[PDB]
Amino acid sequence: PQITLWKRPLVTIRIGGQLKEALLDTGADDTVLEEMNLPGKWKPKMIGGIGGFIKVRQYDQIPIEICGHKAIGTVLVGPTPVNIIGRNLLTQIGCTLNF
Amino acid sequence: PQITLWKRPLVTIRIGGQLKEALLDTGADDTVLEEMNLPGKWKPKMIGGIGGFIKVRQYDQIPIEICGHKAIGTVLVGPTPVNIIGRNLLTQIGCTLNF
Ligand SMILES: COc1cccc(S(=O)(=O)N(Cc2cccs2)C[C@@H](O)[C@H](Cc2ccccc2)NC(=O)c2ccc(O)c(O)c2)c1
Repeated sequence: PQITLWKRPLVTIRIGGQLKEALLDTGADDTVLEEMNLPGKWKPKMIGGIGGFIKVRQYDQIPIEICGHKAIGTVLVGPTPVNIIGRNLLTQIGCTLNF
Repeated sequence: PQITLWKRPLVTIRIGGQLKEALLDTGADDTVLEEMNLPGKWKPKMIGGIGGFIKVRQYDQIPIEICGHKAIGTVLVGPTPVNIIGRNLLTQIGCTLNF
């Protein structure tokens, strides 16, 4: 599909038994999701943006479905105000910028 | 052009006769540039990101040529980690997300 940018490019994502709305975010290197208690190993990390840094937990090889497209990769979990689908997963679902 | 996302979507922009690199950011409502001088009246504004809120200067009706495509609109100047072209200008140049 083609998504115009008049409004925020929010799409439905699925991670486990949780459906969430997330931003398709070409400015984000990484995928950052709102606080959630995922199983398995993780590592602490800091990530920086407008306003400064937040602390997140890095989980690896997490399957995530984005508009019915399968992805699997690193997901950062922490107190983000918005769920963010970054370039690590945008590539896996075939997402490009066009103009 | 068609731009893939294995690398950061950084492009050359032209603003006030100066060349800068800016990130095409679908996760940005607005266009935010690092500290620089722009002509004309500006208004104080506050914007929120992942790490909280920052103060910016809002300049209206600023021409920017983005990868050869002309935009004229609002530019915020302030402590963004990287120059970002946001949706206000991405829409002007006909930029969409596709997968
Ligand atoms: C390794 O670090 C990161 C990994 C993943 C995401 C981010 S990010 O969210 O801070 N951000 C990176 C930025 C690049 C330039 C400025 S911030 C991605 C942006 O697209 C970010 C998404 C976002 C986050 C929180 C709330 C809204 C949007 N955009 C902005 O912070 C932003 C852009 C324009 C605005 O006018 C504004 O108020 C906020 C950082």
